[PDB]
Amino acid sequence: ALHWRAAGAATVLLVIVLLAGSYLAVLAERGAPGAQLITYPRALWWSVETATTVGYGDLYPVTLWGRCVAVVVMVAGITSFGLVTAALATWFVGREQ
Amino acid sequence: ALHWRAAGAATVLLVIVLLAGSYLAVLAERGAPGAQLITYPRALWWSVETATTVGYGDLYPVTLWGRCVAVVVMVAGITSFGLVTAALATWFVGREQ
Amino acid sequence: ALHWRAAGAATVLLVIVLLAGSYLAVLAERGAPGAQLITYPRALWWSVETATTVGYGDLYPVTLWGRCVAVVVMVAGITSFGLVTAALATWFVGREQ
Amino acid sequence: ALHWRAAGAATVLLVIVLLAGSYLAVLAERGAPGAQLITYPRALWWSVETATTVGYGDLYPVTLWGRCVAVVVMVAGITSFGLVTAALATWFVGREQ
Ligand SMILES: [K+]
Ligand SMILES: [K+]
Ligand SMILES: [K+]
Repeated sequence: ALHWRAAGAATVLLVIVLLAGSYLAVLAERGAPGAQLITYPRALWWSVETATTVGYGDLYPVTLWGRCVAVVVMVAGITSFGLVTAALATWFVGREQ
Repeated sequence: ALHWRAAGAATVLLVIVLLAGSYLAVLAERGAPGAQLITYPRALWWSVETATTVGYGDLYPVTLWGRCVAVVVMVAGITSFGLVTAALATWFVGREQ
Repeated sequence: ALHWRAAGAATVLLVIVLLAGSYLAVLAERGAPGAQLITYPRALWWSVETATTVGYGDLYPVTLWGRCVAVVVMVAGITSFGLVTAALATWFVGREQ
Repeated sequence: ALHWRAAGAATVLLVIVLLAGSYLAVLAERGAPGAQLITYPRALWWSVETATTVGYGDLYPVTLWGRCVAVVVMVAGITSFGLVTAALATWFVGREQ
């Protein structure tokens, strides 16, 4: 189909974004007055919180670039998740018959 | 129906996730350099904030596992709530006649 | 209509929740080891952040009850806003002709 | 069309809100007991976090007005993003034929 397949697949996109932003924000903060976004195994848990947009505050970028990577990893979530909602929004309309 | 019943019921699923993650993240952090996620009556209020994805920051996991439980209790919310939006999105289309 | 009127009106409901939770969480925290949720003009800005679910962390309840009021003022937002999305989701389908 | 064009365009609205709230919250906090919302290049990253509603906590307004600008820059996001979800919700229904 699409509405049901454009989603199940997109997520496989967000996950890339995560791992992508993770091992990129680090190399953007690793050397500077910034928080623990100086470790790959740390950026991960950050990508996730950011992507889910929960913002624990426990971690965040301070590097101009690191902040960019944040924005990206953000929409990725607001978006990657939106589709899943879209998918469901129609699969509830697919019961109009 | 479905669109209107697949929701009212799913929530009864998220609530399980809460209580589920609550009394699981604790036993994952209870003994370690981590925050108050060392008390069941505390993990709760955390499951909720996390699930609603508000991330007060007042509490969060530091245990690799405790972080997993977080992720889970997270989607549960982004999702459990999405349906409710889906439900409503169609119940507004159910006025096309 | 509905999809377009059930929303514009619901918000007038959330706003009540705000002012409602505001001047209720205070009288729940006002006298205790809790944060500034001890002032009505402060609970407001909290209801808002909470309702929008942004969780600055700058403020939060510590009173068991105050935490309840939080939950409420939370869904109110996840929900009150969901409808508005629902409304829009259909007003985009109302262009199928 | 609309559902697909009312979105791609709205965002160009939120971005204005950002830059708009950015260089406005500052001049509202710049001179007071408030956080770094005293620098334009700082308010930005705040508008974004706020707009995405992630609330890192790293920054927030304390000025009554600065708090207003927050609210605004908030809905702008909850809303500007909602449409995009709406758009997608229908573009999944546009496969009912
Ligand atoms: K959020
Ligand atoms: K948040
Ligand atoms: K926070």
